[PDB]
Amino acid sequence: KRKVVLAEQGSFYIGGRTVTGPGKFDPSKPVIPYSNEGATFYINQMYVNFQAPVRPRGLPLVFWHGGGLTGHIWESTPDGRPGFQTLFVQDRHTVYTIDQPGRGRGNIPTFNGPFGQLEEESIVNTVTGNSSKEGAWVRDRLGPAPGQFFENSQFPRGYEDNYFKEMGFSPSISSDEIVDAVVKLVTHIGPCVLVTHAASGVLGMRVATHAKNVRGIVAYEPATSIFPKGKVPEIPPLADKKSQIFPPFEIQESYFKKLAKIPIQFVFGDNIPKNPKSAYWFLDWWRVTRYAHSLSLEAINKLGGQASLLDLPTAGLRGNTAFPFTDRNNVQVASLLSDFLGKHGLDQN
Amino acid sequence: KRKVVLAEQGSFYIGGRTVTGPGKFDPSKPVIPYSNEGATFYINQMYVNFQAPVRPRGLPLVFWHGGGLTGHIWESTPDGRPGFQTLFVQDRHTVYTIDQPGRGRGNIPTFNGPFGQLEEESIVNTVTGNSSKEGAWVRDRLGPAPGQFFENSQFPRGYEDNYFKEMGFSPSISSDEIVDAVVKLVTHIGPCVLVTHAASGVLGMRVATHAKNVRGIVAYEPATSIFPKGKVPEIPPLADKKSQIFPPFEIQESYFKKLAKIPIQFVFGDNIPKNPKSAYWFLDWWRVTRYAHSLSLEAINKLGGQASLLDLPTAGLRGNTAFPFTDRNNVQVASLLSDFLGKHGLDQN
Ligand SMILES: COC(=O)c1ccccc1CS(=O)(=O)NC(=O)Nc1nc(OC)cc(OC)n1
Ligand SMILES: COC(=O)c1ccccc1CS(=O)(=O)NC(=O)Nc1nc(OC)cc(OC)n1
Repeated sequence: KRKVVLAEQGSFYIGGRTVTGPGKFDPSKPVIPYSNEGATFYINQMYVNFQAPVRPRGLPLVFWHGGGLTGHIWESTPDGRPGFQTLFVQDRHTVYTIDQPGRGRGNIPTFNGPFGQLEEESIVNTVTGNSSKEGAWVRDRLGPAPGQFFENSQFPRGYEDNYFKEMGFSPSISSDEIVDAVVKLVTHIGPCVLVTHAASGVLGMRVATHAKNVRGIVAYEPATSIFPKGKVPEIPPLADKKSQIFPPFEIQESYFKKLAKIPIQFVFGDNIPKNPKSAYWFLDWWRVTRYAHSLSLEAINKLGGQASLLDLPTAGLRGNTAFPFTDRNNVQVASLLSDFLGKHGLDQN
Repeated sequence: KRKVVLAEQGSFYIGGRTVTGPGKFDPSKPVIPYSNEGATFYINQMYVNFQAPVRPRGLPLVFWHGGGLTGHIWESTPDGRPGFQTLFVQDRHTVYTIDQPGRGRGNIPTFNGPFGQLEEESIVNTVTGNSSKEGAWVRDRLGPAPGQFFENSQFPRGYEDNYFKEMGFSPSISSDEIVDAVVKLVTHIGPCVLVTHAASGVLGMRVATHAKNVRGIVAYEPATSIFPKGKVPEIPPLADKKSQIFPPFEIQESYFKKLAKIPIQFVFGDNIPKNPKSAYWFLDWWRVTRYAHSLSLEAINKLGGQASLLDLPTAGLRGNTAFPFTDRNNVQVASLLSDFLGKHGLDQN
């Protein structure tokens, strides 16, 4: 179950740009304390890990963590069971896992001065935002309130601390530059499949419209829907009659139609309510967000696409959280990903 | 050369604490934008990756990156050659690599507000520091000035972008909390060997004084010297007759004497001058820092220890930078680490 045979493995940095401070660098002057004087800084580069099996079969997979996460979530579950990285190397795919710009081993662009500030220029905001444990508990649908689990939950109970410890803030790097890094990676890899999650869902869709090497997308519980510009459907507010879901991302129709040329699957876990739930904001948020994604997939299909929505309970998997790939049944979730890859020949050479 | 067979691999979080915001969390209220209200935040936890060979022998190795770095530097070289992780799994050791608190996949403690501030409390400083490409070039002795290489250089020339992209800032987490996280990892692992680098040199020495499971230390180009409290020898200023090296860390002699109970090796690369070099600040800095370390090792040996200094040129390896384990001859550098492990019985069951 745990053994892994790698023809090769490693990591590298890709993407990003440079910014420079004022003045010149004099090697005779004290280098420490570090100074912006004469400085070149590499910023917004992304970290990439790869593991290649012996005799790979089919396209490499690029696993793209959700918001505030890192490639760790594809390596192991919080209770230490194998993650999708191991599972799909065993399934004979070369596997890439990334830490996007601003997360984990990706760059956090800060310098000598207030966070994110290079002299008078603000590269990212000094004021940060970050979810609490409580916010993440309900966002991920462990249960309706912090410390409470749904009866059917597939969460690895007892490993809560390990789970929340993987989560953190993201600096205000432009989403354009995050997409740019992954487009450059896709150019480097060749034909591949993007496997996204939550906040990276919309980013992966954007990458596909810029990179024909993306031959398929599987998105686990994507957080932001995408529509052709000017063509966002009517989407209701939340049950509290004042909140809304994340504003849908709009792209030019000519780019949106590129999503119709590849197989795309959105995967949702359990315990998303069918009816308005004003008492549980993030449960109600998921209800309307999943609805919006269903309309997004229909728009892709009306343009000739191959887009589908997989509710895991309809496949007989009950209780999954918003991280199905680290839940107790993640081997069965991986089986369904293998099925999708096989259906579209993405597991053949 | 690149093939690797793993009995198991994965990653996990360990260490850290929690801090809390005021008030109570209400799941019916909008969870986004994120708020400190009723918040629990997990801070200062550390990321740990492991790869175990089939039929391990000897003690697991814990590779601990230098300042502003991550476990990446043990995975691959900037030009994509295998790092010590792969080399020592092939050498049949279980290999742990860490991203320490504040670096990479370790936690960066920040919240909703100015960087590092939780309401009125400063958890880490809002003002950051970070080396430039230019400062790192001379710090790591690629050459005497940015753009220049020493004649004998083992640096992977042409891969400067990859190399400097792996580097970044560290928030002002207390070193005590970084040491604490690794003490907990060492407690979890059992008897093990610490392999440190630059900034983690002094931190690994401290870990060993709190953790009898550390059975050996190899430190690559450590940045801060350590002495018993009140017994810091006279150390000269730098050639500019105004700068000093890093203030030596002082610990109680009852803890310092624990360093005499295990084999300890400091490894230095090439192009550290023998004579004062006022034109090249960081070259002179290394001259005096290496001298201070030589006095540190002597103090350990005067307490009955087995502490040695290995200059790679004396072993016939020329041109190494301050990252010998990612230089072009890093296989030969690894051979010398294997020799150390073998001599001291750390490669035996
Ligand atoms: C696993 O975590 C996620 O990636 C996730 C999952 C479910 C719902 C939302 C998210 C992303 S987040 O919770 O981190 N959102 C966030 O920080 N604020 C925020 N607010 C917006 O409203 C205008 C728009 C926006 O676009 C990404 N992000
Ligand atoms: C690979 O990089 C390193 O770890 C390294 C290598 C050689 C020299 C120094 C370092 C650490 S650092 O350069 O990042 N130092 C730093 O930010 N300032 C700073 N100043 C101090 O005394 C004034 C004390 C102090 O050690 C805790 N660090």
